[PDB]
Amino acid sequence: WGTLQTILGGVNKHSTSIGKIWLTVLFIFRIMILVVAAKEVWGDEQADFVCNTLQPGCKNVCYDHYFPISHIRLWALQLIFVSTPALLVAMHVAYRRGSLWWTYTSSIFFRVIFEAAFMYVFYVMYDGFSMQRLVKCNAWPCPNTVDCFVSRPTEKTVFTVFMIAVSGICILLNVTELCYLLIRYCS
Amino acid sequence: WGTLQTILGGVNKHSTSIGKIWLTVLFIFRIMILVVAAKEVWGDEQADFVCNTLQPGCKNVCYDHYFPISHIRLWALQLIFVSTPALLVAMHVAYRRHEKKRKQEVRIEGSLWWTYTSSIFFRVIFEAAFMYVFYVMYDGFSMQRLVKCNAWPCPNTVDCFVSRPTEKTVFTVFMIAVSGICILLNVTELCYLLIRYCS
Repeated sequence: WGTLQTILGGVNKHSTSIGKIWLTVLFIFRIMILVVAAKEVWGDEQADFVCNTLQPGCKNVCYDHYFPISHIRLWALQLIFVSTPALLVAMHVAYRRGSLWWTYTSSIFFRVIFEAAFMYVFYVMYDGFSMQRLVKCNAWPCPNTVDCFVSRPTEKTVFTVFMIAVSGICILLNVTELCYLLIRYCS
Repeated sequence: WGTLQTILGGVNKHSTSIGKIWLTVLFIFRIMILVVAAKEVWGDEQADFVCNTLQPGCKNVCYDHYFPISHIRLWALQLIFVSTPALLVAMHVAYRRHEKKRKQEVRIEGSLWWTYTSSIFFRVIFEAAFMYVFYVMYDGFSMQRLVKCNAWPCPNTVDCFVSRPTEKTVFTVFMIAVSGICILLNVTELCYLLIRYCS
């Protein structure tokens, strides 16, 4: 998109001190990582999924059972969910240019909730942050238990720790922006 | 076997008028057909059993379901079963003849009645039992080109194709027809004896 400078710049103008630091983390360390490096790592997620079996359809059900949602698809959804509250406030500030307190605090509160929900979903669904080389599968029509092997498990572990750590930082930065605002009014 | 002439000749001597006809039909038109022709018709029965499927093990269980006992193996068992009552009596005839000489048309006089009559009666029952098994197990005497199979692990119903069904049908009809002829010949020998003693 050739208008990225305009929309990012528009958010940049209508932002506080920390809010400008938060924007550089979301765009440079999260959007670019998901676009230039991570999206190609997951290219052959199912094509290079190898199962030690002769059963037709066993590979399809086993990959589906262990990867109900791809990692890169989860991060694409999370990025969009933590992007609407910031832009909606930014558009409202532009329209205003009082009531801004109840929107700016709400957007920060919503972003923290969204970021913690996705991180929780990542942990519970994928039983940790480490991808295993071998998955044992016993769903129909696979006979007994079938051994299957994941494509690039180590590459995916490095990029998932990187994304989780950055999201953890975004939680901390949004907490301080609440602490800065909380002491102004109710303290 | 090199002693076939010996045993066939020995059985031939110790037999009645009709019983010698029964020997030719048994050996020429049942044993020779089974050995010379029939056995190699069934040689590739499972090798070219073809099933339209990708499921491992489906071919194994579908062939087993539809051919629990092979036709030629069924005929081999039947031939052995209907040969012993004839050979045992023929051996007993030699012993009876041995006793008289130690003191060539076979005639039944004394205890030979209850052995010969039983041997004829057993061979009729053995042949009918095998003919009944052939009909019941294979739902008739015609092999089908296509069999539909749904035993585990085959998914839903699988189409499978038999090797040389027409040639197998031709030899099945031939073996059953000859077996029925042997039954008719055996019943006549019962009729010949049944009017001598009890009539």
